[PDB]
Amino acid sequence: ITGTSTVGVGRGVLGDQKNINTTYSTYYYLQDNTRGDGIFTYDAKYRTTLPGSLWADADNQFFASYDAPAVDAHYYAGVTYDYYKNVHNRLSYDGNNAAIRSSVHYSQGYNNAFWNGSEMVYGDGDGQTFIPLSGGIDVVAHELTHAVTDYTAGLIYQNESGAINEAISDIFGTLVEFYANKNPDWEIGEDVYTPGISGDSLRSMSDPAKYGDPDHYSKRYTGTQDNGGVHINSGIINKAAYLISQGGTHYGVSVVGIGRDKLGKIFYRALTQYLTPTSNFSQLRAAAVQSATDLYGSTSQEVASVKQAFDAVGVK
Ligand SMILES: CCCCC[C@H](S)C(=O)N[C@@H](Cc1ccccc1)C(=O)N[C@@H](C)C(=O)O
Ligand SMILES: [Ca+2]
Ligand SMILES: [Ca+2]
Ligand SMILES: [Ca+2]
Ligand SMILES: [Ca+2]
Ligand SMILES: [Zn+2]
Repeated sequence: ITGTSTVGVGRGVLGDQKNINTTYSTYYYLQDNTRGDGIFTYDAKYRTTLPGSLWADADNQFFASYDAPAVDAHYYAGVTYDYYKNVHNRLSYDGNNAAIRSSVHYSQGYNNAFWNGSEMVYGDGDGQTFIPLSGGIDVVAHELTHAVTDYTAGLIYQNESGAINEAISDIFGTLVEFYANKNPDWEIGEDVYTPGISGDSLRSMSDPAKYGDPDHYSKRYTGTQDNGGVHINSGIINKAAYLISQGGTHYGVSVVGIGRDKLGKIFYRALTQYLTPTSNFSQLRAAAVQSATDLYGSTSQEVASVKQAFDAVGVK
């Protein structure tokens, strides 16, 4: 919409107050003109037609319960955009400031969120398993990272390339969470998962097994469920990333951590320069090793840690 850029105020899913960039033209719209070609948030109104209506509000104040998921989706998309721009020098998901669109209130009691190849979509959850999914910054960052992957590696969403695709989204979803410094951790979905249970999460990068996911290649899922286990086998790569960054001993193999910033640098380089649509775990290892070499030299500790971490999870 064409209008005047302004700043509204609202309350997110978790009840936190935050300012949001809006656009004024009769109504105040959830349209952020300060980042690239814009961030647009839509109301799917409990239906499945996308994107729905660009979010319109009469007074630029978003404190209604219906508003919460929109506020967070809009706000976190902005934070995610800043992360990629500031940390990786990437302008939006396509690298050329493509408009970022998100739709909230998708369907009824929908326990998921996803990138559909064109935009991000967020369900409200059923109130038991999940609350509105945009309330989690690792969720929002996970979805937008899928867009980055679409325009770079193009990892096919099935089997090993699919598990890599998922892991990259969890890895960057986590790095964005640390970046915003929003009670950061190496857990996935803790802010919106199971409102009745404290201390849990959907997945864990530090200890995937905690939630039944493999933490070693020998325990990989080989069936056809979940597109060949894309949300299951991602645990193997998530664990490796966690080890590269934080260090630790896993299955008797010791890894010296090199930190989050270097983890992000290595993986971003692998994703954008070396990964292809059909890359498997073994190729991811080679890509990560090559990236760390380009950035830190063949005899660097960084290259050594990447090797140890993949050895620890059994990926040669
Ligand atoms: C319906 C199609 C779903 C395809 C997969 C989407 S990208 C996805 O992975 N969504 C995330 C949402 C998420 C992200 C981070 C934290 C919590 C929840 C996801 O992991 N969904 C799980 C529930 C799944 O699809 O198995
Ligand atoms: Ca209002
Ligand atoms: Ca957290
Ligand atoms: Ca988290
Ligand atoms: Ca919970
Ligand atoms: Zn995903």
